[PDB]
Amino acid sequence: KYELRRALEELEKALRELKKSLDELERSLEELEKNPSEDALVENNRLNVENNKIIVEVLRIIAEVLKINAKS
Amino acid sequence: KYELRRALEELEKALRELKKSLDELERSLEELEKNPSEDALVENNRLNVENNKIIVEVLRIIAEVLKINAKS
Amino acid sequence: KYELRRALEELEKALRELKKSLDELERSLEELEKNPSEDALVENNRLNVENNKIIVEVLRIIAEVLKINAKS
Repeated sequence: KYELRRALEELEKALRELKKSLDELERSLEELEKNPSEDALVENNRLNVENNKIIVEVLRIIAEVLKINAKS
Repeated sequence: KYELRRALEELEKALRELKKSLDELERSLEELEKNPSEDALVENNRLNVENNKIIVEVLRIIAEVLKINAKS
Repeated sequence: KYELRRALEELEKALRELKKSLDELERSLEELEKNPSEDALVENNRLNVENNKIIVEVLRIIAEVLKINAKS
């Protein structure tokens, strides 16, 4: 079952990165609301796109797990 | 199988919240495009971050379901 | 097992759309950082919301797969 175990471990790793990304995104939003500006908006958008990027990777891993389970 | 049932029910609940969040996000975007401004942009970013926040929660639940299925 | 196969095929299709959306989102971000403005920010937000929209659809499909596996 190592194929599945490895996939779930990679999922765990990606979710940890996703959480860190989300934390930074939320911090940026709080600062943006306090002191808004074009620069702060661009910064926040950057971090939002980065969060979406990791979400896409997490979804890829989940799809892989589902395919492993299906051939099983 | 209650562990799995409960997880899938929680998934359903989170997805409903996610849909409401997305609806509000889309409404905000439409208003932003009609009448853009720094304030409207900050508001839209707020709702986008909130949507990402719920997505992360949904992904957590999915990971839990996959772990339940794996020990099964 | 066609129910599951069809769901996984639909998942694959949605993930391909998600990747294209993400690529366009990243391109927009790069241009935004190079030449920022209110218009560019609105454009980037539009593409970010669109990416979230597809993510929600992908999560729906994943939930369906998990429900198929559960009744199985």
